[PDB]
Amino acid sequence: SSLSGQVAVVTGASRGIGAAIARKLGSLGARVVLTARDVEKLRAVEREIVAAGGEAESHACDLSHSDAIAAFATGVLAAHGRCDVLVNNAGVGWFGGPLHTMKPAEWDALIAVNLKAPYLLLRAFAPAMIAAKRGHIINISSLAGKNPVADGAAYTASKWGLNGLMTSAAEELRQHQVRVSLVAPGSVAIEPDDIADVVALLATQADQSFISEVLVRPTLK
Amino acid sequence: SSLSGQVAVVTGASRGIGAAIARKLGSLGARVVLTARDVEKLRAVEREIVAAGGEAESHACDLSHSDAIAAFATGVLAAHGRCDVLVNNAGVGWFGGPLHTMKPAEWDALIAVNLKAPYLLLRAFAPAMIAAKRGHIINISSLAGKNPVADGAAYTASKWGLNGLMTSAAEELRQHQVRVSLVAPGSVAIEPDDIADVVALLATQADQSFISEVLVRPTLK
Amino acid sequence: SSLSGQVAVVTGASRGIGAAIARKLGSLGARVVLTARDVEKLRAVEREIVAAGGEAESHACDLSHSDAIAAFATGVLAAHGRCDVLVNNAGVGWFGGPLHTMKPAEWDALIAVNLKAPYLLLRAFAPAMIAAKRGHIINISSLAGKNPVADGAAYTASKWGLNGLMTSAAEELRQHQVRVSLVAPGSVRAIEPDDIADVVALLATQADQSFISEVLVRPTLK
Amino acid sequence: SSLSGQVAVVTGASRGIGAAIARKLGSLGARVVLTARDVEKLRAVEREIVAAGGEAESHACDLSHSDAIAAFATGVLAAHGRCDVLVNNAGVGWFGGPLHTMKPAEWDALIAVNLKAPYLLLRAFAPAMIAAKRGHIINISSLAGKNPVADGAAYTASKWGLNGLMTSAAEELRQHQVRVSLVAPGSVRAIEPDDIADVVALLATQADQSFISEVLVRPTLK
Repeated sequence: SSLSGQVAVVTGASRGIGAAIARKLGSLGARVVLTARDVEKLRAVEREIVAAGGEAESHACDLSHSDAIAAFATGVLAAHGRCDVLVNNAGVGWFGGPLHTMKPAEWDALIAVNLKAPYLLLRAFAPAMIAAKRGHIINISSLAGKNPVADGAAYTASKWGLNGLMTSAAEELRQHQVRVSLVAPGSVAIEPDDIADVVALLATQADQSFISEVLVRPTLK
Repeated sequence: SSLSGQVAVVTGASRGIGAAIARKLGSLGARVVLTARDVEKLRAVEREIVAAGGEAESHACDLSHSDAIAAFATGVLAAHGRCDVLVNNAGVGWFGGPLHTMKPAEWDALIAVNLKAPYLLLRAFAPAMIAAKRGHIINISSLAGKNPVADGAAYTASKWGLNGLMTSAAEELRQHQVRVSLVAPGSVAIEPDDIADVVALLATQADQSFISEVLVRPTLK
Repeated sequence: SSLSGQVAVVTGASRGIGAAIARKLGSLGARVVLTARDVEKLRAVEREIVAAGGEAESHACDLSHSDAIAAFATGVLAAHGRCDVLVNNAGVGWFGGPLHTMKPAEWDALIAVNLKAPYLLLRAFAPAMIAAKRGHIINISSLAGKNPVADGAAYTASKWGLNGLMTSAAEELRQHQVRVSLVAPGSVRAIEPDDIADVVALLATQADQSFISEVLVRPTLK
Repeated sequence: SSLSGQVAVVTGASRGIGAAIARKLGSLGARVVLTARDVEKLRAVEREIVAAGGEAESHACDLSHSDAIAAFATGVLAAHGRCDVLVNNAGVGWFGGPLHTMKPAEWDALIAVNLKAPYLLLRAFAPAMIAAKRGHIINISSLAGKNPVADGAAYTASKWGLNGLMTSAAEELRQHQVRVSLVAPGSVRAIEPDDIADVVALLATQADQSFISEVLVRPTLK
């Protein structure tokens, strides 16, 4: 198998894109560490991966708590000694209305998960990737830094912010042979498996190859 | 005078771009409400504005505290009944090293000022601008959403995030005749007065005119 | 006023944005050299400039030919010896269908005007601006380089192309005190000709030290 | 392997990226139609493809002429009846000086190859792809649309132009199951030809449902 002997951490793995990425990496032989808030929705996906012949485990982790993320990483690295693929996929939305109508607590909840947690996760897993001189950090971004979403202002800030965050970290980590990439829409409707296929393509590149960004347009009809 | 009878709030007004924007708007007749952390550096600038014949006042405000920002806005609107120009200029930097080396508390301090405070300020002053169907919110962004800064990853995230935030809020507010604009570098070295001149140009547009973004390249030699 | 004794070239100056930019520049005291395919469409705008007490001449310039652009600039320089303000405003459209149905002759007509003419104009006037150590070249772009127009593929290319062409020339000419700028829309989704004319006014009359390189404009407030 | 019984056109296929893309596509079982100004520079690459047991033909195509591109595509279609993979890879450079010193003939040579040829090629092969309800058009772009090259102004225009041209054509052709894509650099600041060839391989062999529209590549890990 392409990813046999590897460990893959997928956030927001309970449904949709996250679930599909989990199954895909599991089918290639990676041991998939699934995380989300709801353990029960995770277990369905854990069972499917195992049923089809792969390895998977489930961990509740509240991504808005820094200590919780450090506890989660410490457990994963203590149990398996490595993380080959970190997929930043967990995301929240807020589309209630204009930015002045957004409460600070709603701002905090959205930025904590969409922007701060991918930084915390990279901070928790990158030092191990550096020491091993290998690994992928792959970020699912639902906006390409181009068009604002009226009534989704904080949301937009978090995605363009993620893009700038991870584009910068890519220049920092490449000297240690660690690869940070971005997956984003190339239009403006995408089947989860297509994004899963892109992540699989990223995680199985030749050693020297460094694809930094893939833009995907809606599945054909 | 072009801005006579108007109130202009300028954040980070104690030195450089902020100071220069303060003096410029003061010279056009605006009453300038200066804010920063250090009251003493503010007073020098307050004295210059008054010395040259304008009106100005100084207020310490810690932009990383939401309540402090609401207290500050409440005072300004209670004292003058209006805010015609809000300039988001206060900014912090962090260029210590790669993103995994950045401490969460340093992340928090940078994002609180560069990204959350401009949202809090818009939230505190926009409702008054909406009710009056007029006003400018002008954001000084030191990056145009284009090039990452290695070793300034959080910093980059905060500027691209600001851009997406304010581009979205511009679509929301325009229906109430309130105008959100962005000033940013167009290259890659800029004299503070040139940025001050751009802000003055934004604050004095024809009613109907909506310049949303100005890119500025280094002062000529 | 501000631009007294300057000459401003303005292409596609017979209506809309070009017309307004013409009127706005003349009203600030610049002599407005106007351009269009046909000299008769220009008379109306030339009249409004004079009537308000500014100077204005009219030339037929076919922007699809180099020779034509060369002869046109030669004349302007022989007559006045300077060009202070070159406004690349003329453009064509093509939205007939998908790219593969577009014929080479249509491609050529669109690219010649939208992408090649602004270069030729810059080439013909930049020497005088460089020698004089001052000048503005201002470009009106209907696309900001972000979103594609389906069934306007060549049109899209010509605009993103223009943005790249003039962003680069701007770096080349800074050293000579010549300022190249762009004006483009600020949203994907409606803009009053005067809003643009005002922005152009603003660029044409900046402080010498300052260099505004791009201005994005959103639809006029209603 | 993956591409058995397909035909892949590859322009500028005599060395570097084009050479590698050629080898990589042949090794997956596609018949590789190679292009260059001169048919002799192609023999080496054609030999490597056959030697490894793939098929490959060589044509001299002068991309600066429409007729030439038309005659070239006509031949390929008469000979095989399909083009599965069109790789727009050939390009020229010009970095002689600032835009105003660039002569119209040099402008024309650069634009004809960099911007007009990819359109002409797409126009000549898209009809067959549309009829067949499958096909890839893959474009190699050396600029991502963000940063200007001072003293490479026309070059810059041709690349940002290409990005806009092909982003638009991609929207036009989705409905017919034809997939247009871009490959470009991921940093302002050095990339192994095989990295590109691999990405092209990846695009050429996607699932039918999927549509990757752009791939950015950073310099090869050292």
